[PDB]
Amino acid sequence: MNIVLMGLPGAGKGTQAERIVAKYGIPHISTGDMFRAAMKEETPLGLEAKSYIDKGELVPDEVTIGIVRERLSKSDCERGFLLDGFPRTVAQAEALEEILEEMGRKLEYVIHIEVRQEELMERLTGRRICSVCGTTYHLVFNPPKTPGICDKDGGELYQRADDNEETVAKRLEVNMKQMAPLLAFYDSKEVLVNVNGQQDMEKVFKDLREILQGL
Ligand SMILES: Nc1ncnc2c1ncn2[C@@H]1O[C@H](COP(=O)(O)OP(=O)(O)OP(=O)(O)OP(=O)(O)OP(=O)(O)OC[C@H]2O[C@@H](n3cnc4c(N)ncnc43)[C@H](O)[C@@H]2O)[C@@H](O)[C@H]1O
Ligand SMILES: [Ca+2]
Ligand SMILES: [Mg+2]
Ligand SMILES: [Zn+2]
Repeated sequence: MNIVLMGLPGAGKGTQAERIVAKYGIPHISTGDMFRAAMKEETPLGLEAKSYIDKGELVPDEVTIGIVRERLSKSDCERGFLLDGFPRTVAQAEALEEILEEMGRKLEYVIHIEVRQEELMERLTGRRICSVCGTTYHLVFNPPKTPGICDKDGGELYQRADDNEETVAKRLEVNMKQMAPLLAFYDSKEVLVNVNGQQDMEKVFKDLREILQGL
């Protein structure tokens, strides 16, 4: 189960990754989550990534390819893996193809989760995360019982630094410009599958399960 989840910022990649990883027991490899964890602890990966992440720009290829190479080399990826938000450039895609061909693997599906830009803007600006447990909420789409507070543990919710409207707009632009060529690269291999991300979370997952259960 060698899978990539691709989509504009906000499309639900992390939401579906958690589902796939829970059901199929394959590692969750999210470059965004890896950068963010590094930035929080101020490691040298974090420091180098931070300026790009704050600006809504893509971290440079070599760095990104590096953390993915290191991650794939671990023994938990022998049965499959879920790459969430990588690749994001055609250079990353070609690098990955090379890494996997040496590992005697190929990508089985690249899943493009499609959502209109107005709802993406709303998803990102309204997302809130628990500072205690990391549970994600949304102001309108899945609100806590008490505003600003986690249902599970009473912890105070926070907003990511890049989820403000200005930086969301830049993120959408930056990622949309990369997208057509990346889609084409995978469509030419005929491994690209498009899923309508405007469905509820379980119905999106059900559409993914209809293909992934074959692996
Ligand atoms: N390969 C690469 N190369 C270069 N640089 C890289 C890189 N990868 C990362 N980076 C750098 O790292 C930065 C951070 O990347 P990253 O952290 O990966 O951010 P992103 O791709 O912009 O998207 P998000 O995590 O914000 O969105 P998501 O699609 O995971 O949606 P989520 O499920 O959270 O959902 C969003 C919200 O919507 C809600 N939602 C989800 N599904 C649904 C649904 N079905 N209906 C309604 N609401 C839903 C959720 O509850 C939540 O509130 C990048 O901007 C870049 O600088
Ligand atoms: Ca919807
Ligand atoms: Mg994410
Ligand atoms: Zn919590």
